Amino acid sequence: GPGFDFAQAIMKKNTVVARTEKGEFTMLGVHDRVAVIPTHASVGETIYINDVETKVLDACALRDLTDTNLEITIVKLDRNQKFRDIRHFLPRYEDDYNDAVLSVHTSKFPNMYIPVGQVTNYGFLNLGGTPTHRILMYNFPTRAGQCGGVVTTTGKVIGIHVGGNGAQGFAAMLLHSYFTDTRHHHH
Ligand SMILES: *[C@@H](CC(=O)OCC)[C@H](C[C@@H]1CCNC1=O)NC(=O)[C@H](CC#C)n1cccc(NC(=O)c2cc(C)on2)c1=O
Ligand code: NA
Ligand code: NA
Ligand code: NA
Ligand code: NA
Ligand code: NA
Ligand code: NA
Ligand code: NA
Ligand code: NA
Ligand code: NA
Ligand code: NA
Repeated sequence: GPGFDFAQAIMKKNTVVARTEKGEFTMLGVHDRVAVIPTHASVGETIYINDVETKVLDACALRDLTDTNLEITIVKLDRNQKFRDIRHFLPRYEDDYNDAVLSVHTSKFPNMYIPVGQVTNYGFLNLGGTPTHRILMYNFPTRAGQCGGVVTTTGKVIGIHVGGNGAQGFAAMLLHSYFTDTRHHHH
């Protein structure tokens, strides 16, 4: 069976509704006041979290050493609540996965779970014309409004949903080394 119980506990405590100029996205909180959102959401200086306008204190659009989009943007928010630290649920390496759950938390869909089946390390994807790397694939007709959706197996948060074409769906990997504590001018 899919890990429905695990997906639920991640959604209860570590998701919020994020709204940018592009619209609403499920947003996974990872630790403290640090969360993720698809890069194509176009995060700016402020963002709405659960319909509350919130200062975006930092935003890092991840790219790899080939200078290629990874479709993950990490944000640091000015909010009073800390997110439960779930970094230990993150995969250390790239991997293929069995029988995963995709979970959405938006205004339209406050609590919804989609078993997407097997998830394979896809690698390169031309995402809406942007070369992208480190992509996970599932053969499932995901749909508009599900970007940012959290992809889990039991015990692991493996990525967030970033696109699809009516036949397959795609998530950007989440790796533990993206959120370890570490001087670097990054803007
Ligand atoms: C999520 C965006 C969203 O939720 O926005 C909230 C405001 C959707 C999810 C897609 C739509 C249909 N099925 C899905 O899983 N993302 C998109 O529509 C993305 C966003 C980006 C970038 N998008 C835009 C343009 C093209 C595509 N798809 C492809 O390029 C593609 C290539 C292959 C193979 O499969 N898809 C896309 O996902
Ligand atoms: Na909107
Ligand atoms: Na950051
Ligand atoms: Na680790
Ligand atoms: Na509504
Ligand atoms: Na192919
Ligand atoms: Na396109
Ligand atoms: Na929609
Ligand atoms: Na296909
Ligand atoms: Na750490
Ligand atoms: Na850590």
